[PDB]
Amino acid sequence: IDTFSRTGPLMEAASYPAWTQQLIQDCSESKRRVVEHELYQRMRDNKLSAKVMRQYLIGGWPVVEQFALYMAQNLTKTRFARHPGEDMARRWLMRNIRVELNHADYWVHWSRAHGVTLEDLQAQQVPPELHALSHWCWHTSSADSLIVAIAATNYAIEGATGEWSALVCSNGIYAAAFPEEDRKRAMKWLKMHAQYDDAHPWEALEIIVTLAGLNPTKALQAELRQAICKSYDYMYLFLERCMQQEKTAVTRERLA
Amino acid sequence: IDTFSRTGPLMEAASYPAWTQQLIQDCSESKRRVVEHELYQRMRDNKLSAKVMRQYLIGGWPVVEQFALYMAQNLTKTRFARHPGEDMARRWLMRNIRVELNHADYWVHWSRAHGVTLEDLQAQQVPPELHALSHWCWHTSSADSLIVAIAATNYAIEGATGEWSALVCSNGIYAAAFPEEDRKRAMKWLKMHAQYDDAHPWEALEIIVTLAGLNPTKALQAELRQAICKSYDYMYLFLERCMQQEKTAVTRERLA
Ligand SMILES: CCCCCCCCC[C@@H](O)CC(=O)O
Ligand SMILES: CCCCCCCCC[C@@H](O)CC(=O)O
Ligand SMILES: [O-][O-]
Ligand SMILES: [O-][O-]
Ligand SMILES: [Fe+3]
Ligand SMILES: [Fe+3]
Repeated sequence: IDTFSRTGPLMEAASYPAWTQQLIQDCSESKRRVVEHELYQRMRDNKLSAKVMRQYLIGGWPVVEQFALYMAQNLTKTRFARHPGEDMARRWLMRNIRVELNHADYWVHWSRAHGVTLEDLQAQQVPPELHALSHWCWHTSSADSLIVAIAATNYAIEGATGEWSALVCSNGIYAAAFPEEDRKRAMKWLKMHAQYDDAHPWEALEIIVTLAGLNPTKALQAELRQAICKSYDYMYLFLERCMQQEKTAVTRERLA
Repeated sequence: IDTFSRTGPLMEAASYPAWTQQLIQDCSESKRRVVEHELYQRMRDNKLSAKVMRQYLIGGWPVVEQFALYMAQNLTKTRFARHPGEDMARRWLMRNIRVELNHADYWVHWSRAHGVTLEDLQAQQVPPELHALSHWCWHTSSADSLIVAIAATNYAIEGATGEWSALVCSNGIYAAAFPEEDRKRAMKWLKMHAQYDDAHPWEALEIIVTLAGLNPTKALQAELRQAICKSYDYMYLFLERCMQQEKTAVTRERLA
């Protein structure tokens, strides 16, 4: 019947089939270059220029603002009792849409701590490299199967985001640099996403595996791999463009 | 600025503008003939034929199964901070999608207590009069503005459903007719919807009023009125067809 049911711990690759473990391996370099990106090492250390911090916060906003909408669009593809993976997806999406309730508000507060206003967020004056991620996310959510779109969003983006947010928070410098009275409100978005035991991406993976089963086609596996790597690669494109702006901003002041 | 902010209690028509009070009045007969329908008086009294009870449970299923999907489709139309009514709608829909988590399961349990299996539900062998409501709900959710689709679903259908479910539960006969060991599980869907102080439709109305403001166009008001009455009128069409089947079923046995 090719039916998957997890036996081992949620948050261990070994609890999933060989093909899923292969998928993780095949996407690992694409993931690594995002979650260990120089931009995040610099942000961790409070080094980023005002220009780049502003571009980061504005550029990230559409994905943040629309994240529960990707989930909604995926929920719209599901039907009750059509497949055990589909029931799992339905329930999870209905629970996790609520989880995001205040997250866009937190991003607005984070932004305001760097002088980025709601008007700035809404204006979206940033380079096109920074918007590609949002366009991909809407396209997959709109047009692809649930399994692929969930892989692109709740697995790839949320998983990477747990890790980069943890890296930003990892040594206390960034947080301690905010004045005490501003810090809790400024840091809230980061703190909500940086939490060592984030079951969310593993829960997403479990849904994907249940949908796909023990023996998915090579074609389906390639579709998943390409969607996951596309999400990472658009995060990488965003980060590379920000670092080009960083090097210019910092060099200008060094030479002045 | 035409901005609406409620001062009075949530669940009183007088807390809303004159146009909203007019809207309620204009839709009142359409509503009444559903919420006081003979079919529900009979169901209350455990009188309905097996044939009709089965048709009711199968026919209602698509709307039940898809209800959180209508909400999802409406959430997809919203954007952060574009309008105060839209922020209200976004937050409410994100909270209330979760509320429906188990409701389709409860309907399956209610159905099974009348010998209607999941297979029966999925097969959807009922007259077309019974499916019209589901087609309307998807069409408005897919194609209409948020305000109109919310009016059609969370206001009209959920409001009427609070009232008809309360009527079915109102004298204890229907519930007491189930064997004790089966009763809690059979009655759960009804009980969850029959609760005297159901703020859900009033919350929906508040969102609609906030979206529309103090002085909506006559055209927008007519769109709301026609959408709300269409939802009621499709419930009425469903109920009228069921009662035609009831009269035939009962008459056949009376004459036998
Ligand atoms: C370079 C990446 C910038 C985009 C990050 C988007 C993270 C989305 C996280 C998701 O949980 C929604 C949210 O809470 O903001
Ligand atoms: C004649 C009406 C039959 C359709 C009733 C649909 C009621 C939908 C209620 C909504 O809360 C979803 C649910 O919980 O089943
Ligand atoms: O996603 O938090
Ligand atoms: O809707 O409960
Ligand atoms: Fe989030
Ligand atoms: Fe419900």
